[PDB]
Amino acid sequence: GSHMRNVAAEQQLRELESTFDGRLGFVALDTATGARIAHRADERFPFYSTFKTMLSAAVLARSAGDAALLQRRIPYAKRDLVRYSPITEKHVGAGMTVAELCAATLQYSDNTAANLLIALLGGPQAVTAYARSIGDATFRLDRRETELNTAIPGDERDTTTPAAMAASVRRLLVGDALGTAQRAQLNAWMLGNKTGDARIRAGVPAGWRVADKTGTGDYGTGNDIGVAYPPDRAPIVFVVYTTMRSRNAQARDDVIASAARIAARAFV
Repeated sequence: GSHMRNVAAEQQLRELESTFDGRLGFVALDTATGARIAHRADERFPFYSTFKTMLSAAVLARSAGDAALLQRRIPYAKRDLVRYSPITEKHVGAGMTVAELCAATLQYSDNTAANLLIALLGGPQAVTAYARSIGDATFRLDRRETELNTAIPGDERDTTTPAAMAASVRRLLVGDALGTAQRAQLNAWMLGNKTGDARIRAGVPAGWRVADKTGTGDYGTGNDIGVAYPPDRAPIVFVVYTTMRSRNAQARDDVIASAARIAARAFV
């Protein structure tokens, strides 16, 4: 890569942002060099379900000191279910194990699973505290699902910046934030995500493996974060936040995929 190619990529991101009503917040980091491609990197965006990566990391960190935590079963009832709970709705009554809840919240974006894990940790502020412990001074989790999706202009609740989330994703999936085994489990869960096939994954070359977590608020909104593992080069961190409200899902997904494609072009 080169600085000149990264500058061209940033111009291409400004051009991409001009094709929709709204803002694009983008960081890609080439871990081979630390080179960064950035656009609105220090502006806050609603994170939506992308916080579930930080939540699951906090659970995994606790599990390193409690060998049974991931196998603990959490009961819950129909009245606990919030909207968008495709896995937890199947197991009302005796409930699911902590590991199963992490897998469901990461791979299917299950909202009740996230709420149960937030409660396990002691409330949303425990996720913020975990973010601080890994060096993220920006992330803040203030509410539960689904109230954290309100995305009110100027409201900093339940937001982060592209730069802070990219740094945290790097530390969690590629770096030293977690212990070996927990870093690996977080990668394994996010590699198996089922909700992101049209987002970052759609913008990277065939043969790259992607560990991602999507976020979607109201209809037509969304984002995606993760790490791509090229087959023979170093991992690349991708963070794509937006404030768009698109006409349909594919229009929004095309923007996210295009943003990833711009950075992949610069780093190959």
